[PDB]
Amino acid sequence: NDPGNMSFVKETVDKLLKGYDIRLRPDFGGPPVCVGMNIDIASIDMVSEVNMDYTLTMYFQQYWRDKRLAYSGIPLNLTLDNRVADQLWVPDTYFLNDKKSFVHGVTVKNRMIRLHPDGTVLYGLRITTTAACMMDLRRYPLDEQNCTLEIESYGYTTDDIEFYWRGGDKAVTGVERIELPQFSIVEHRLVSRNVVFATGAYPRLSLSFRLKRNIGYFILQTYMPSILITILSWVSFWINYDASAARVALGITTVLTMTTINTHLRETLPKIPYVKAIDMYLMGCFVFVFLALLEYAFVNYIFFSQPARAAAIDRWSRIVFPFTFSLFNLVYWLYYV
Amino acid sequence: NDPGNMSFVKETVDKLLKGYDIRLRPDFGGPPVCVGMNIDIASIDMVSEVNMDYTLTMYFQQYWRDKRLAYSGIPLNLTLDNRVADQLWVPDTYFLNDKKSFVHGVTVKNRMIRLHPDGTVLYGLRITTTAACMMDLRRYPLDEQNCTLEIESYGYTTDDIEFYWRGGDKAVTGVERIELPQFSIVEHRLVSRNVVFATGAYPRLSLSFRLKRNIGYFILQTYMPSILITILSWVSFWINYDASAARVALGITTVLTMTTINTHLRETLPKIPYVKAIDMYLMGCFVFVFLALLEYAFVNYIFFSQPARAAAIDRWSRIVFPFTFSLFNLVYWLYYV
Amino acid sequence: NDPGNMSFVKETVDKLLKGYDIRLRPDFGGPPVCVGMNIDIASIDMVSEVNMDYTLTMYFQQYWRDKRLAYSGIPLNLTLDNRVADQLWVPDTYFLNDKKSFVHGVTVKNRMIRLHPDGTVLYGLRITTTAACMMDLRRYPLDEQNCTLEIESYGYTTDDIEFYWRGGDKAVTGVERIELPQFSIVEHRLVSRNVVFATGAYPRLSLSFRLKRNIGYFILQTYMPSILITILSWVSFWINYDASAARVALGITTVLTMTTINTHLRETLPKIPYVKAIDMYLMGCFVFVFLALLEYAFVNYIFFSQPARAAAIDRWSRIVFPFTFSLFNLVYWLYYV
Amino acid sequence: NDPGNMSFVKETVDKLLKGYDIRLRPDFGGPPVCVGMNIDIASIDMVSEVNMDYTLTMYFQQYWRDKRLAYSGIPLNLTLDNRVADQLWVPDTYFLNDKKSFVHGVTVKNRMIRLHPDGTVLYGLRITTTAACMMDLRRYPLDEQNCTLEIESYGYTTDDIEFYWRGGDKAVTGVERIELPQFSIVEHRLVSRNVVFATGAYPRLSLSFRLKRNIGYFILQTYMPSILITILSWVSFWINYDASAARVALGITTVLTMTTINTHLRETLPKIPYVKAIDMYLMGCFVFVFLALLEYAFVNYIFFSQPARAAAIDRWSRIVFPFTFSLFNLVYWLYYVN
Amino acid sequence: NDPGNMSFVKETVDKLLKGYDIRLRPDFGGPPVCVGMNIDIASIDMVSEVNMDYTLTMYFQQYWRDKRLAYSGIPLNLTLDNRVADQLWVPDTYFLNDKKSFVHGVTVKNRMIRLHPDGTVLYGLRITTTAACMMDLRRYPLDEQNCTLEIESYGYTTDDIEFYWRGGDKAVTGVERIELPQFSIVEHRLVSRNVVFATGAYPRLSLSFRLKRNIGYFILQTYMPSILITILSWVSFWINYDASAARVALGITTVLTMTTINTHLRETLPKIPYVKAIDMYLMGCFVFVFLALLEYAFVNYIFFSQPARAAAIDRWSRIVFPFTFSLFNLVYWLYYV
Ligand SMILES: *[C@@H]1O[C@H](CO)[C@@H](O[C@@H]2O[C@H](CO)[C@@H](O[C@@H]3O[C@H](CO[C@H]4O[C@H](CO)[C@@H](O)[C@H](O)[C@@H]4O)[C@@H](O)[C@H](O[C@H]4O[C@H](CO)[C@@H](O)[C@H](O)[C@@H]4O)[C@@H]3O)[C@H](O)[C@H]2NC(C)=O)[C@H](O)[C@H]1NC(C)=O
Ligand SMILES: *[C@@H]1O[C@H](CO)[C@@H](O[C@@H]2O[C@H](CO)[C@@H](O[C@@H]3O[C@H](CO[C@H]4O[C@H](CO)[C@@H](O)[C@H](O)[C@@H]4O)[C@@H](O)[C@H](O[C@H]4O[C@H](CO)[C@@H](O)[C@H](O)[C@@H]4O)[C@@H]3O)[C@H](O)[C@H]2NC(C)=O)[C@H](O)[C@H]1NC(C)=O
Ligand SMILES: *[C@@H]1O[C@H](CO)[C@@H](O[C@@H]2O[C@H](CO)[C@@H](O[C@@H]3O[C@H](CO[C@H]4O[C@H](CO)[C@@H](O)[C@H](O)[C@@H]4O)[C@@H](O)[C@H](O[C@H]4O[C@H](CO)[C@@H](O)[C@H](O)[C@@H]4O)[C@@H]3O)[C@H](O)[C@H]2NC(C)=O)[C@H](O)[C@H]1NC(C)=O
Ligand SMILES: *[C@@H]1O[C@H](CO)[C@@H](O[C@@H]2O[C@H](CO)[C@@H](O[C@@H]3O[C@H](CO[C@H]4O[C@H](CO)[C@@H](O)[C@H](O)[C@@H]4O)[C@@H](O)[C@H](O[C@H]4O[C@H](CO)[C@@H](O)[C@H](O)[C@@H]4O)[C@@H]3O)[C@H](O)[C@H]2NC(C)=O)[C@H](O)[C@H]1NC(C)=O
Ligand SMILES: *[C@@H]1O[C@H](CO)[C@@H](O[C@@H]2O[C@H](CO)[C@@H](O[C@@H]3O[C@H](CO[C@H]4O[C@H](CO)[C@@H](O)[C@H](O)[C@@H]4O)[C@@H](O)[C@H](O[C@H]4O[C@H](CO)[C@@H](O)[C@H](O)[C@@H]4O)[C@@H]3O)[C@H](O)[C@H]2NC(C)=O)[C@H](O)[C@H]1NC(C)=O
Ligand SMILES: *[C@@H]1O[C@H](CO)[C@@H](O)[C@H](O)[C@H]1NC(C)=O
Ligand SMILES: *[C@@H]1O[C@H](CO)[C@@H](O)[C@H](O)[C@H]1NC(C)=O
Ligand SMILES: *[C@@H]1O[C@H](CO)[C@@H](O)[C@H](O)[C@H]1NC(C)=O
Ligand SMILES: NCCc1c[nH]cn1
Repeated sequence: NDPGNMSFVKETVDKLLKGYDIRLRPDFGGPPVCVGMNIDIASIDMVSEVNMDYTLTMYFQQYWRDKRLAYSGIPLNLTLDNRVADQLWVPDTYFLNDKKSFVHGVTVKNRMIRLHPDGTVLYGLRITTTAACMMDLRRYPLDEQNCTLEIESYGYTTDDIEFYWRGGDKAVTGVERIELPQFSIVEHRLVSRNVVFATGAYPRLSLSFRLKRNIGYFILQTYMPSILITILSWVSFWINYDASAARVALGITTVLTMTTINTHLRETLPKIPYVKAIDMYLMGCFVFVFLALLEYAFVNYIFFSQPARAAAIDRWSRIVFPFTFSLFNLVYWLYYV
Repeated sequence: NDPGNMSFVKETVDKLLKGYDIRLRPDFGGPPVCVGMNIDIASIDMVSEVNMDYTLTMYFQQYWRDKRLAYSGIPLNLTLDNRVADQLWVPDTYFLNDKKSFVHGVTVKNRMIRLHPDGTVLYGLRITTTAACMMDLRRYPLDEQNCTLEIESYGYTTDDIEFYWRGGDKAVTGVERIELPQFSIVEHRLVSRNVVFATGAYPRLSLSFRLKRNIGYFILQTYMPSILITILSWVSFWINYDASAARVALGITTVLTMTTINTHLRETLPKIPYVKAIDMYLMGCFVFVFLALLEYAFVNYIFFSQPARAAAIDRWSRIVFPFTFSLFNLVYWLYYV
Repeated sequence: NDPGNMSFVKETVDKLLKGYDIRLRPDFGGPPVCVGMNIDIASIDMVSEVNMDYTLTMYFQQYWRDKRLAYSGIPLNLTLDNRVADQLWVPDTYFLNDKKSFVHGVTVKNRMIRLHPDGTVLYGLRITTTAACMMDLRRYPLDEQNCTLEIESYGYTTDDIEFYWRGGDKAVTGVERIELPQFSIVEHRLVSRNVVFATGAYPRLSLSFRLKRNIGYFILQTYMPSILITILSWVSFWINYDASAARVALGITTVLTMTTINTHLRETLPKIPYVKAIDMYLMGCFVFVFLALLEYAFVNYIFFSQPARAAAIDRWSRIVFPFTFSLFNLVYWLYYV
Repeated sequence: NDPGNMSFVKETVDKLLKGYDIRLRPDFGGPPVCVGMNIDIASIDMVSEVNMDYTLTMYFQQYWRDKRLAYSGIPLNLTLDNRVADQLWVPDTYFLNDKKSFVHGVTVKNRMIRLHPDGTVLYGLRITTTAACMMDLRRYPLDEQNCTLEIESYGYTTDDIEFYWRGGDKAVTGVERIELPQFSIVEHRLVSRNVVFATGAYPRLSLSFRLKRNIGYFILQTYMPSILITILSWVSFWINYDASAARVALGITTVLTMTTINTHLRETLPKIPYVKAIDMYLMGCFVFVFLALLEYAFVNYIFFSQPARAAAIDRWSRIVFPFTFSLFNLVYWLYYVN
Repeated sequence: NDPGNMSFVKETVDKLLKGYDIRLRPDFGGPPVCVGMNIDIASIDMVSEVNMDYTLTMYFQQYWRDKRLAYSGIPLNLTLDNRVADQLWVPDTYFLNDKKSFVHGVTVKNRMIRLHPDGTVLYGLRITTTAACMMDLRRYPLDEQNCTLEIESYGYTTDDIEFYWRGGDKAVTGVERIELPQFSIVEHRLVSRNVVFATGAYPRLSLSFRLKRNIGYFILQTYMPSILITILSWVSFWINYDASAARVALGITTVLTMTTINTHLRETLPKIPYVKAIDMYLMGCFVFVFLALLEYAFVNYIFFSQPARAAAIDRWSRIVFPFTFSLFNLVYWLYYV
């Protein structure tokens, strides 16, 4: 009668667990059990471009109804100890694209079981998962990624279980509080659907983030040095061929600086082995400075033979190099932006 | 009845544990159980800006009152084996902002259970937690950080549990004994409050450390070599332009060495979106040495056509550049201090 | 009586598990039990030549028949909770060449047990296995690797268990969706056989992939700088010996640059006991630039004595060096392709 | 009565464990139980100054007495399976300053339980632990570190348990067999004491090692190249100002080599706020070579008008610079070595 | 009562485990129980000089006799489930020199229990271990290490347990199939003896391998570039002395390149007190490329005094330096053989 009688509550719980078979899902052999899901994103730790995965920490909550656990005489929600979850049936929900996930267990396992008078069960966990995400890095470092978290029942088909987001589009909270330095979250989407494998149908939930990479750091750290080196190489064009030490020194310095910058950036860039926009841009700048040095060498060679042709070639190079470089850069930016 | 009669003590313990339902909190269905907490910090192992987290080892102790475990006739504090914690109810206290924490287990699980005659239980653990601490590296390496550890009940709301520091501001000890190689703990604070989530009000305790970095390592590591390289670049001014090869070689060598040093230091430093103060200083030094190189090239360009103007430019620069660098350093050390 | 009667299903399951011995294989002492295996490869996480291993995430399903588990009266397939797998006999199937393999356990253990009216048992796991694939890196980065996953029975010989691929060549799915940055899957094969060891004959199932390495990344990042530096070294032949000092620098620069590139590529692959194709190409480029510098030094040695021979040597080199390098590139790209 | 009656031995053991309570220490409520501890060190895997900790593998053995486990009629010592250790009370011994530790469990858990007729229990555990050792590197690489392993009971106070080294100073063996490539173990000390916390008094056993670093590697790695380069830098003084190219080359090469040595030193190093001995030495060498180059530049600036001034400066420097550098080296070695 | 009757075999197995005490070794209080051992080495994953340890995967089989498990009427070798190993007595065999080892547990724990009519028990495991191996790196990389694996009884003395190699020198197989990229296994040895500790005599088995390293990788990696840089230093001798800029640039570049190579090589191995062969050779190469610069400076010092003597000593240097360097290489490669 009185809710304060802990012996009465113990009797009720023992009656609920009396003859309770954890091997059988609720409504076994009947209608599928509907499971609602909530995700409270604590934070996103890292977004690894090298491994193409991201670490996500979240409060994952599942909401279902098992009439076997329905009780009476206690007008309260029984917030039981987490250990009782080992004595109850819980959905075999897993993440399709995770690689290494775990449940935090300090001080105790971060697990919560709440029972309601109508038999409703709420089961909460705190989970850190490293979810894989295939990244299209052709547009790097101006790409926009779409990283997904897929949630699926491992063993129960759609005839036995039906996932759905609990709360419409509000099923996932805390996205706006995510503090990602390198990336910025633009839009998150919730999808509920079914899939069909050789063993039958399966429910599926999907949480998708669209990450827009910040561009200021890359512009201020990778493109401007190469542009400055190209302009410095062009500086040697406007020095007379009477003395060769100045122009040779300028060309050598430009080549060495460009090579060292390329190597240094490659040592602080993702090691994914395929072509990127930044690599093409740097290689184009390298080709431009190499062509400038070639033209200076040819002019120096022919100066002792044909001064008039040397002057004409120098003037035409002064005409061609800047406009050609600007055309190349503008078409590159239009192609990528 | 005597303590020497270990059979009597065993019978008392067995009677305490008989009919003890671990799935219900003390005073279940009634007022919340007040839980006091003590933290005895052993050491802060590391504070990493790459992962933006700090590793902390501590003794975490929880004091609470459980009338079910009250015993009479034995006026002694019963220090039981840690395994008895598997037969007792314990709070589901967890850390809000950790990433990978564990309880040490050599030679046994570092766990302590102490019962008291009035029915009060003390439960102690030794926990090494890697708590995530978002850092504002804007003023690096002259930054001041504030790293917090949050303690919260996972399942039970404020109606079922309440937290408080046991000892006021003296609850957390061992802070002054912490030996951080690269930081100094200016202050620590203790906060007790209640937060609100969709499932209700939850108790919350906060332990905050304000850290200040030590500048000596970076002063003797990055700043002084850069200043020395800048002075070496200046040295070329005091060489006559008749032997231009020596000055050109010195300028090229200084530029290449400064670039290599800056690239290596950048490789050592982590990756953040904005620009660190150390990066700004290195950029300024490289700008100064590059401008010195370009100024010498400009002078040597018209060295013979207008020798008087070249000599005047060199004599002006020999005073202008040190004054400009001193002004830049004054602005730098005034803005960040 | 009713198919949806949970009590009836519980009684049937209890009778199935009552008197069931988990220490004895089905039809113990009789004909061997046949196990049919399906593999659904979700993704290949990474392939590493440093450790010579590949990470594989898959759904591994085993099919067998245990007449002790046959039940009647329920015309449905029982999808039991994964925790029932501990109460049944499961094959001792392991992977012969795995290093660190584990079964995912979030939120629950990624395990599925399905019983059928005729005693048929389907047992599915989600396994992330780091399989050791010995690699031949002689042709690297133009290599074509053959990586296999071996499946064997540990304790039971061919007299107690037999393996076959359920579904023939369609047993292993998901290969078409595998996305590898550095590799492209060419073909996958399934092999079933028996292997003889000192303890008897054991079943063996081999799943082999042939992987082909993409070459665009290495062409853009490694070969192009080498070719450009070699051409820059050639440039010196078009400069008269009157700038003998400056020419030195140019030649020096190339070698210096080459050395830097070599360092950039030094920490890329482990210590193979032979010569990789990329290392051979870099050695060839270094030899070419070194020989160009030696030729210039020889020219400078006799420049004062026999200038006509010096000019003749320069003219000969202008044709020999590009021709020899083109011949070397032709033979290299014919040998490795 | 027959020892070979394995059924009789099983019955005796079951009777010993019948009604046995693992939640109560031996002689609960009476005198504190005395635990004698032995340690057999197998190897110190590594000592890292980056994390300031050392990895240690040992054979931590404990010795106590529990009259509840006293058996009669069998004049033998019962070496039981390790699993029976889960059925007996064991001290809550832990290491005060360990970060990661574990008990090896291949092929079985490396755990040993031996029972004696009087009720005495011997409990062996093969343990690998990474113990944190705070290091003062202000004298690196001449430093002599002191790394301690602490052992303490967790829950029981001194009123419930007491710790003592079994065998006196010979409790810990195998220290001489440790061969650290970098350090050398000068001495090991054993301390038994009691500490006080807000929860009462606790026993404490300290095993301390004094590690003396070997300077042989560093001298032939860092000090010698810097000394050689600084001595080489004096050659620029002997060569007259007329051959300016060679002097410029010597100055540039000395500066570049010193800078590269400094960068390599900073490559293999942890982060500390103070100044280490080798760091100060490299800073001094760099200052000396930089001053030599600056002096040469000044001479080249003024030699165009006063060749006698340049000659006098060179002659004075050829004595001042070596004398100053030797004085700096001598004072450095006096300040650090002794 | 045929062997195919699973009920009879279950009864026999239950009878064997009826009253079996896992806390007592076979023949307790009597003669020691012999335990033969077999090792089937699958692979040696790595041999790292950084940590002075090597990884090893092997099938470890222990073969002994337990008369309490003797059964009759079933003329078959009972291959039981792996979990039955938790209900038997197994030796406490451990590895003396291992650092961290484990038994693979996918899909089940790799563990085989086989019983024979005469009570003989065969117990097999698949173990991956990290065995410590102190390496004498004085002659790196021309060294020849001897790495051992020690097998011992943790608790039982020679009075209770006597180890031996089952099958003599054939007790270890799979040695000839070991694939080490950097090492070649010259020989392996098996030793059986007894070792006296404070608690008495313990049986001991030793499995030793002698590994010889391969030199081609280091010949192509470091020695060849060092020799090339030494010849590059030699280049400056075959040049007219008046070309100060060329020789200065050559000397500076050679010194910088040699120092860069040495620095990029120093990080391979930890701070071993002794000096490796590589270190001695690199120091010698640096000495030669430094004496080249010193000789050039010495010539430039007496350039004004006796230019004829300058040319003569330049020719003598041309004669000497290659000969002295050849002598150095000859003695170096003769000592390390
Ligand atoms: C990152 O990339 C993933 C794909 O890899 C994107 O995921 C897709 O998201 C879109 C929505 O943005 C999904 O489209 C929607 O799918 C719903 C489910 O479809 C299933 O169920 C229906 C029946 O209910 C079947 O007919 C169908 O075949 C599927 O089995 C639909 O209900 C939605 O319909 C809505 O739009 C259509 C028009 O497109 C209207 O006609 C409808 O009336 C309705 O308004 C819709 O089609 C898509 O399914 C997702 N695919 C996958 C594989 O997940 C992420 O969106 C992307 N990230 C971001 C931020 O966009
Ligand atoms: C690192 O950064 C964190 C924040 O990110 C700082 O933490 C904050 O610390 C301050 C105190 O320094 C906290 O402010 C205090 O909050 C208490 C709790 O407030 C709740 O409860 C009260 C009722 O008890 C409600 O009224 C209130 O709405 C909340 O629900 C207050 O009790 C404290 O009151 C004190 O100040 C007020 C005036 O402001 C006085 O009137 C009071 O008498 C009393 O003195 C106080 O307001 C703050 O909540 C913390 N924030 C977080 C997020 O934890 C760390 O301090 C910082 N590190 C360092 C070293 O400073
Ligand atoms: C990577 O490299 C591995 C080797 O290291 C390759 O694996 C081998 O692949 C070949 C096929 O290319 C396999 O050869 C096949 O073996 C089958 C099994 O033979 C066993 O059983 C039969 C009885 O059934 C015995 O007689 C025999 O001795 C063996 O004990 C055969 O059935 C195959 O023959 C079939 O096809 C041929 C035509 O190709 C027909 O003529 C036959 O009638 C029959 O239908 C065949 O001989 C070999 O066993 C594999 N070895 C291992 C260790 O796996 C991988 O293929 C390679 N990777 C890739 C992608 O190719
Ligand atoms: C690394 O650094 C640590 C310290 O940080 C060193 O450890 C110290 O070692 C010394 C011994 O070399 C210890 O000194 C001895 O302590 C004993 C225990 O003290 C307790 O008991 C006494 C009463 O007996 C109490 O008064 C005290 O408060 C403690 O409760 C003492 O019994 C010893 O006494 C001896 O010396 C005194 C004079 O000092 C004589 O009067 C006595 O008769 C007797 O001869 C002694 O004092 C010291 O306690 C240790 N400190 C710590 C913190 O453990 C390591 O030795 C060092 N590493 C190396 C390799 O040296
Ligand atoms: C890597 O390095 C290890 C050592 O660290 C080498 O291992 C040694 O191997 C040799 C054999 O090659 C071992 O020598 C043998 O020791 C056995 C055990 O000796 C104990 O028992 C005997 C009595 O039986 C006592 O007298 C002795 O004191 C020990 O208590 C002996 O039984 C062997 O005797 C055999 O050879 C002798 C001749 O040498 C004959 O007279 C005998 O009849 C018999 O045939 C033998 O002496 C040595 O013990 C091993 N070392 C250790 C520490 O145990 C590895 O060999 C090496 N790797 C390689 C590839 O060589
Ligand atoms: C509380 O429950 C106990 C056990 O069922 C019962 O004996 C007792 O009477 C109950 N209290 C009241 C007030 O009924
Ligand atoms: C062993 O002890 C049991 C129990 O006392 C007894 O029944 C049996 O006869 C004894 N056997 C021998 C051989 O001593
Ligand atoms: C098989 O074993 C059962 C159980 O012991 C027994 O009843 C039956 O008779 C046996 N079968 C035969 C053919 O003996
Ligand atoms: N931290 C209490 C559990 C929770 C928070 N948000 C949602 N559920």
